[PDB]
Amino acid sequence: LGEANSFLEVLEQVSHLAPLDKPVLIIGERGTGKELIASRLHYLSSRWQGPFISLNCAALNENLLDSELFGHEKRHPGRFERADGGTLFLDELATAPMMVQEKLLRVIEYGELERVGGSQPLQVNVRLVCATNADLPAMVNEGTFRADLLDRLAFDVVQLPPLRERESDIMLMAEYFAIQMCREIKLPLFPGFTERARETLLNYRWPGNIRELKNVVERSVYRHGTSDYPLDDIIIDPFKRR
Repeated sequence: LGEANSFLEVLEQVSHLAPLDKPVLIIGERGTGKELIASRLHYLSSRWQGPFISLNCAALNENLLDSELFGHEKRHPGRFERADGGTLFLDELATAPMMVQEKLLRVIEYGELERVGGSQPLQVNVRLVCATNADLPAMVNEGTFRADLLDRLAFDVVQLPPLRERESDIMLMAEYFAIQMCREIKLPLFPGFTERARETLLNYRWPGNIRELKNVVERSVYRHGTSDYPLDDIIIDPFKRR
């Protein structure tokens, strides 16, 4: 979400990339909306009526990631199969082991999964979107990411700006989230943010970006719990005994 110029530029970029069949790499921090951008690419493409499938590479160990992406065998179809005719979004790409990476490059270059057991190779037709916040070029240098894979995945790159670089959007989205929380708890009006609250909001780095902002603001509104005076206490850390 948001209206900072750097974010509008991302939306404009997405509008031009979506119609292509080429892979897209999204670089962004947690809570910047990577999967929502991936979804947007899908729905603005010619594949929009096909499936949108997502997988977080970081969540699974090596053998389970391999099975989940490429399938195993009557059969457990993998995510490439499930995304046939549509788009597959792979999050936390940097965590894919080197074996998975080489297999993925093959799927990209040849357009088919390999198969054992008398079964013919499975043909797939999938538009790929990946995301990470790693420095992939730095990983190539270290030997932890495949140069050949990154020589192909990154047809183009969509860089999502962290919230701390979109200070205009911080107060805009904070207001939006505060209003929704007021509705949820049945306060008549959002009474505003004090200048001390605004300083707290604008000074904080938001490592968790929009997701974190929404959480902080919702909690803060709930703890404040009144429309009679402006919200002064922004509860960044729920573990503090405030």
